[PDB]
Amino acid sequence: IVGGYTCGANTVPYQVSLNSGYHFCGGSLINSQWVVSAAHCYKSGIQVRLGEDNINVVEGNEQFISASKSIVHPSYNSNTLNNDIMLIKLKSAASLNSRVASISLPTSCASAGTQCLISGWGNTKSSGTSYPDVLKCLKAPILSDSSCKSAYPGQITSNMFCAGYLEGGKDSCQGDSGGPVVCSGKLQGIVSWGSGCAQKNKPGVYTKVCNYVSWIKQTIASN
Ligand SMILES: O[C@@H]1[C@@H](O)[C@@H](O)OC[C@H]1O
Ligand SMILES: O[C@@H]1[C@@H](O)[C@H](O)OC[C@H]1O
Ligand SMILES: [Ca+2]
Repeated sequence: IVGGYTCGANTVPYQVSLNSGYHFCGGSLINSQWVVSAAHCYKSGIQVRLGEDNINVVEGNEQFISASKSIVHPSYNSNTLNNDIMLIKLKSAASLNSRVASISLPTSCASAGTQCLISGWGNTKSSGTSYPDVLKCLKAPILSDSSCKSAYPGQITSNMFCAGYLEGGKDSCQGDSGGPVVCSGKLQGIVSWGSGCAQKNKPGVYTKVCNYVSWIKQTIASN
């Protein structure tokens, strides 16, 4: 997260860190046994880390649970990042409490202009590299489809939306991928891609979760 703020420990209780020896992506807890992330975060050997703030210090609210199964969206295209979504099942159910909690799936898509909360442990610099240890937050609006498509000609599908600031300076970034975009208490986006980070006229591009609720629900019901 570039241009954001320190969330505060466990203030984003659905935020998960995906760990393969090191943090490499975010994700979102959607029930006690399932995490939503970006398909481009797929790898083998994922441990899901819940209840994290400082990802380099054991502070006392962590739950570390290995993944039992990963399901990349059937139509994920790694070249275009269309359908950049995957589901991760935990080997055991997380213990849900105030600091570790699921986030609701949307019942409708969010409109341009809605303000959302974006969070992650990604890079905090737009020209340079500094990875934070504690969770960073950014409040950002969803952008219009016309400004999104004009920022990224030929690249925005119906499964994507832009959020952020066309002036630059505030964005998600590398290491935030897979994490949440939450708007009015619903998971509306997944951190997916962008050109650099926090660049002028290059806002963040997010997986449009509302398009996937039927796939998410049926997948969970059968796995
Ligand atoms: O985002 C672009 C993607 O849509 C495709 O065109 O491959 C090149 C990328 O820059
Ligand atoms: O019990 C585990 C604890 O040892 C670790 O510190 O955080 C994750 C928990 O699952
Ligand atoms: Ca920790």
